Amino acid sequence: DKISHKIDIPDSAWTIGIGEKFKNAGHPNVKYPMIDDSYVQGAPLGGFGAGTIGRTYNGGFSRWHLEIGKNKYTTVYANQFSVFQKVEGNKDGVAQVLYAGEPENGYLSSWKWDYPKESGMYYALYPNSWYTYTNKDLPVQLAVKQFSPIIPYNYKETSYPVAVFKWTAYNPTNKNVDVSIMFTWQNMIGFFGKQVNVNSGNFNKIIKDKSKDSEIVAAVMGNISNDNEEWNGEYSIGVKKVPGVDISYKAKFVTTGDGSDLWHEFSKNGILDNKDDETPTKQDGIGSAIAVNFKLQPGQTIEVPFALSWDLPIMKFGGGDKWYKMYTKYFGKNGKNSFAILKEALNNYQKWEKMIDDWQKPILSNKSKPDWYKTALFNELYYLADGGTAWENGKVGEKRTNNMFGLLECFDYNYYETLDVRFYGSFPLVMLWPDIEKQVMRQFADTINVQDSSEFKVGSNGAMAVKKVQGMIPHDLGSSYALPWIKINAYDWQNPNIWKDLNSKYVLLVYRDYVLTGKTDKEFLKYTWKSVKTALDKLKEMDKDNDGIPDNEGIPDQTYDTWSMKGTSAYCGSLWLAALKAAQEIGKVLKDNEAYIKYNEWYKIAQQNFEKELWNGEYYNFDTESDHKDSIMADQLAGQWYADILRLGDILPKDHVQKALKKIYEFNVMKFENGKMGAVNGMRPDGIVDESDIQAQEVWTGVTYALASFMKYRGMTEEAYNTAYGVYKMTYDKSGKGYWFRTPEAWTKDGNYRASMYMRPLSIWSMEV
Ligand SMILES: OC[C@H]1O[C@@H](O)[C@H](O)[C@@H](O)[C@@H]1O
Ligand SMILES: [Ca+2]
Repeated sequence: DKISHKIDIPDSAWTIGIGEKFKNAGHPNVKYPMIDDSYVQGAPLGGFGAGTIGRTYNGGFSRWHLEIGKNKYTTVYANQFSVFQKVEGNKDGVAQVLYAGEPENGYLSSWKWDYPKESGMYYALYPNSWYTYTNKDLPVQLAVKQFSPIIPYNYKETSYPVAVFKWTAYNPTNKNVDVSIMFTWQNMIGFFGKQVNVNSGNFNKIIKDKSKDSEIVAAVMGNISNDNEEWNGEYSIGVKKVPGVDISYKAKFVTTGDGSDLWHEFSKNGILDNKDDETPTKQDGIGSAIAVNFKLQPGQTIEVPFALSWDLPIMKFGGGDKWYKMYTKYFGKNGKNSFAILKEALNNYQKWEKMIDDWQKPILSNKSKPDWYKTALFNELYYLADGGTAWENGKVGEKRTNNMFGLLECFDYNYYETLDVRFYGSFPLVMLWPDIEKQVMRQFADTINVQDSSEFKVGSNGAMAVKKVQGMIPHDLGSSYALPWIKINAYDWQNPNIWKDLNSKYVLLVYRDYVLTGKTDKEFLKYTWKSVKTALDKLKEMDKDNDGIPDNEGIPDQTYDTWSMKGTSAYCGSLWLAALKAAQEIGKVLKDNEAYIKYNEWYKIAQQNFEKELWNGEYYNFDTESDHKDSIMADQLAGQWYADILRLGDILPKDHVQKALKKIYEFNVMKFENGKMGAVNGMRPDGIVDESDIQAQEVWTGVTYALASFMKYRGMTEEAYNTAYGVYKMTYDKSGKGYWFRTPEAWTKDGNYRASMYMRPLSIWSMEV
């Protein structure tokens, strides 16, 4: 490996061998079907609301999130980088697809597949990833840095459906070597969203943009139809000329054929035919190829940028609504703009790299933090782009100031912005894209007094319930299978209108969003104040025994949606205390004296009773009425965790909080698989895991990172990092279960998982407050 020295990969990048097999991988531990796309994954490409494309560590473009809200894992074999090298003095050169695998059928059989093992590495530190190619039959060493411009406090480039591939080539040998790098791409119009004739009308064109000191050559892969539909638009690939390289291209090769129409050209001398051909296809799949060729002398380095864009302007949801994606604000809505996007990237990528470096640098340069923590912190952010992210710039056919936003909880439970989960998972948005965060919270504010009297069947017990109750915060803002933003509470396993955490979490999120953006946004507190008051007032009505605290009803009426709570619970009870304290403070800020006084009164009574009912000398009991009410819950003081973040002070005595956290570390962490797998949710005082429900026996990744953040603010530095390290290890390490770029909600002691690609572990960003 002589190429690593010519590029700059941070030491905290996650690493794996190209073609590496992983032997320890986990699988779903539930009885119903659940997504398991394997451990062959990578950092995604694509902006927020753009649709994303997962290119895996083996080099394939395989995890397709271009249909917004859906996860489709299938390698499109035509989409690759390939290399040709010939040493001056040899009769023949060699050509190789940079893909550690081969197609399942006979398409593209002429291409040279099966990039060999032990011949290169993949590295990731989101939004950047890299591949290095160090192969005994390739005298010139190559590396590529690939990324999309995901930039905090930037709502523009961050939305773009674009990726850059910056190649570096170095000749460590003592002979001249001719090198070519080729990007191939299938015209994927019709890959989704087209019910019949899936390739029909697809055609490819070549754009040559020549102006002083710029030449870009690109393929634009579109369809002859000018219809405005979810399925129509354009893909583009292309390259910018640099001194010392020549560009060649092929406009049309057949992807549903043996590939030799292209490969016979490339494998001969690394130079394509430059054949334009706009003839549309009927049944056959088609693709384009863009290549560069250059000669490297001994000791010479060259850098060359390629790019990929996709202009698919319309997203459609299963309930019928069609919306424009956010990037259309910057490039237009007609779906004929892939070249403009590609050009913007090829002309600005150096600036983008520097903007990404500038935001990562404060963390990366802090030598008090271990590298493993940096690996997790940055790579967990993959989910902001990969989570079915929807960001609208108008409804199609619509005759507004704001752009609605939604991140899925996950793909198996296909719900937008699940509030009980975003309480943990939304930290990166508030910290790094706060205008999006405030938009999402205003969306929730607007739902508070919505009433929907239609009924649904509750999944857990079969009872009928009202869809949406006035004054109750919704569980979610809909499903991609239905009508995001329009039809709320798609979730139906339990009835969220009787949950005891949603209304409190809502309030806490509101105050969080004010505090963590500088305590300056009074307008945001003004917009949300009525809903905050309404939310707390409605929750107060659920106090059945006048102790001043809402009663859990002996069923799962909160985020642990199979784990029953009854009476006053540490979890919902502490959230309530904190939410009352937050509402007092908002009342002070907005000079609503009667609100301040009322919530202060409720707080003092509830606080006194919470401590009496639950403090047992060592920790706070799980609740007051359940069969295992004395279980040690990992999340027992969630309200105090948020109070620390919101700077609301002590809601419970410092000494008692410290004792509780120490007990959780001693038990839920250190007595669960020797503290190497996170914090298990429920443990009995005798040190055996609580078996009352599956959720008690799970580690929740986002709960564990949040608990780590809580320990950290409370000075328990070693315990905080040791607690988080188990989640990092399970996710990323060779000794783990292979969950990189698909961090799940939960695992059990055997390492197997529930709900890969989950929002909650974005809570790791709470460790940076
Ligand atoms: O793992 C528990 C989670 O399951 C999901 O199906 C629900 O939508 C969440 O509200 C819940 O917290
Ligand atoms: Ca009560």
